[PDB]
Amino acid sequence: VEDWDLVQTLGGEVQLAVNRVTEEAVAVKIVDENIKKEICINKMLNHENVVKFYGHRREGNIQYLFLEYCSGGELFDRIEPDIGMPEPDAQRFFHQLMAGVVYLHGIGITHRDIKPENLLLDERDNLKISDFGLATVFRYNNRERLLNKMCGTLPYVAPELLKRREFHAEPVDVWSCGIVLTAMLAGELPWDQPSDSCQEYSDWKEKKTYLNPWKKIDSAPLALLHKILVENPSARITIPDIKKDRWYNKPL
Ligand SMILES: c1ccc2c(-c3cnc4cnc(-c5cn[nH]c5)cn34)c[nH]c2c1
Repeated sequence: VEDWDLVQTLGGEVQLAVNRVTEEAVAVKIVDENIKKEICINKMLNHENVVKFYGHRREGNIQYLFLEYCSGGELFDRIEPDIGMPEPDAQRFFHQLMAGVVYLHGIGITHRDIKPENLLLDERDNLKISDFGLATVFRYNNRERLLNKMCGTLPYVAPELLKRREFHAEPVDVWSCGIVLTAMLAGELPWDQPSDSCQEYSDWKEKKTYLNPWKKIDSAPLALLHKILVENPSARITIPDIKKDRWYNKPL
């Protein structure tokens, strides 16, 4: 209830804010129904690996979202093109990515748009999941509801979403996570989209892993990926299973 400076715009606009009395820094979203849902979902969320939502003020027609500030920037910038990043660094971001994702699912919320751009790093380099503008509720009162709407980024998106009227929410999220894993370890994205028309996707389906980006990826990491980027969302590895994966538990 005290003045905030509005020092700079981080990323509708997002501008970093610092308190005059305390000097605490906050990320404030400036928005000039989707907004209402975003706030509604944020109220729900409390986790170390999910961005913290402080509050909202309705001013004029402008909506204010008070969110945790990540000095780290986005994970997107920690990947060198065509190289990615050290395997130890990737595993840790992935462990954190899984933690944030697991929490949302128990909570019954799916992000629906997981990408490096949406994964933020704090001062300690800890991963945070950012932006619930596309997020939705997939479990209420212990009953699941199938999703039929299409949203996300095409490279990150699951194959089922493209070819099916209705799909499970959780499996779509795991696929996006796997793709993020691929980028961290390869520095490049496998296909423009997960389609038979796309040549790169077909090769992966054919198992031609002697080609980029698979060639860059180590065999242990790759084995996990084979399990994650499985076209049948029903046969796709689950998060509990990811934890049991050998690479996932490999000391690096
Ligand atoms: C450098 C440093 C911080 C950020 C951010 C940033 C830092 N903290 C937040 C919090 N929320 C957002 C955000 C929320 N919705 N859309 C973006 C972006 N942040 C985005 N891009 C950056 C580049």
